[PDB]
Amino acid sequence: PISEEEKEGLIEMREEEKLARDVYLTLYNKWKLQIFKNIAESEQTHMDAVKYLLEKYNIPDPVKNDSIGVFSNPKFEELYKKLVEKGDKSEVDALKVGATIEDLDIADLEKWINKTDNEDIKFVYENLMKGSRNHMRAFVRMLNNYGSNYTPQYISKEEYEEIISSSTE
Amino acid sequence: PISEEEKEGLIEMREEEKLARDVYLTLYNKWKLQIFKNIAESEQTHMDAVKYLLEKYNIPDPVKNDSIGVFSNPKFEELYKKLVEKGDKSEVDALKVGATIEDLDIADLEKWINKTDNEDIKFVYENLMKGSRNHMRAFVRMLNNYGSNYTPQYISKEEYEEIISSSTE
Ligand SMILES: [Mg+2]
Ligand SMILES: [Mg+2]
Repeated sequence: PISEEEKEGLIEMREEEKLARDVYLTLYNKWKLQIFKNIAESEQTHMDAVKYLLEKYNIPDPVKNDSIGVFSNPKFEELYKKLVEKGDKSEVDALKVGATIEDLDIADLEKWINKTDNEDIKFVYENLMKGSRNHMRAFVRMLNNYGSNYTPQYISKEEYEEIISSSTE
Repeated sequence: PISEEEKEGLIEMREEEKLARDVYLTLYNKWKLQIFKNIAESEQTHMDAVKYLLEKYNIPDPVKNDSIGVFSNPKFEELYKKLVEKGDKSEVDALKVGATIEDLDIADLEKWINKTDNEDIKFVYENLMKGSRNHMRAFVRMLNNYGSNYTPQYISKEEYEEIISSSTE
């Protein structure tokens, strides 16, 4: 059976995946780079994966309003506002914001994975983590096309270099 | 030819119609009352009408990002945040917010109509105004179904009572 603390992590990840979908839809609509629309769709899949686990355990869904930008945990509301404002400044800053959210996602997924032995909760967290590694590689390669790069913020420098120096999984 | 001041009014109305669409899509997604989805669609039509005039005169569109909640004029950003928070409290408060935005829209359309002799700009402002009267009647009748009513904020009491005491146009 699921612990109260394990429930808290699914409730955070539910909205954390929604932060990524909503910022990437918002930055698609500003810059019309296909990467944001494609990765947004992947984040909608990740949101649906967390929702399936919330419904499995009948945990109340923190997403009471699917609209872009709406969050129950104000951590994610603050991140949405900060990151859409930064991403609005240029294509390069929007792509950096892409990488930033995946970086956060990987760091937070490692924290929650280390708090659980439930193999079903772990399959999903590991899958989401692999997705965020792939997405990070895609945002960083597109940053390189614009003559830029990315400095990790939440994961370690060692882990970031392991991700970017390896191929899409 | 269009004046600088007439251009300013189309630029404000472009986003004012977007405020109504975006708040009503946000409140649809919270409460799932069909009125919000139906009227949102009408507001998308009103946004497109203003856009046609902006493109006729090659005026830069203040909507650089169609995403819900994004605005160039921070008047509309502040109104969006205030009104989605109020509308989140109950169905009655969401329906009051419906009426509030139409009320504002009618008051602002009267201000801009009185600033112009361009008959093309006026056909559109009058049509939009008629739409907002109709929408107001619909939100107030739905408020009545919930045992509530609406107090006008921007238009006069006399004008509000003329609108609600008459039939859909
Ligand atoms: Mg994700
Ligand atoms: Mg309208």
